[PDB]
Amino acid sequence: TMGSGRIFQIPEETIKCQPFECPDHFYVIDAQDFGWNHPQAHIQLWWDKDADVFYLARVWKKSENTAVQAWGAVKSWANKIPVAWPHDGHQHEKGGGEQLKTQYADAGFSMLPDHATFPDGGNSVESGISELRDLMLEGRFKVFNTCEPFFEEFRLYHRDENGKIVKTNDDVLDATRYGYMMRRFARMMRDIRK
Ligand SMILES: [Mg+2]
Ligand SMILES: [Mg+2]
Repeated sequence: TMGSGRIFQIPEETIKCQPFECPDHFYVIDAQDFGWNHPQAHIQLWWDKDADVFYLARVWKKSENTAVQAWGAVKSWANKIPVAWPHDGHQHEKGGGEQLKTQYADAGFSMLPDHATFPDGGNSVESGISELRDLMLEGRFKVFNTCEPFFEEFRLYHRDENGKIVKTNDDVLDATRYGYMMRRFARMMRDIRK
């Protein structure tokens, strides 16, 4: 049921924090996981580069919404923030990552030019999960207590009987991971418009 075990064996309360207003010197980045039948997710991550601490500050998750509807639901916080997004092509062909990113850009999101990668061009999920777990354990990854869809997924994220990530209920998790991977594109809060 939880396979060979949960991926993040960390008490939720250790990574949960009270919401606060973003300081001018924090960096801000958004991320998107695409989805129609599956939920899509749009998240916002704050990065204190001085303390090197990450805050998952905003989360929106919803099935069967268009890009126009997503923008209407999150534009209050998503406006002008660069957006990381997945998909180097293949999902039984047709318009995957790049065509969907266009629909989202047209809807008003500041979509980043390229799909989410680490600095070296890689996109390993395993690598992202390891780095995120380290941050959690070191007290350097926090989630606002108002971002409940993160915790819902966090609780269920597990590996199958052979040790592979079971890729379900992981839209907010994926988005969070994309924002983290692309953190070099995060913009300083005071330079946004402030
Ligand atoms: Mg789909
Ligand atoms: Mg998904």
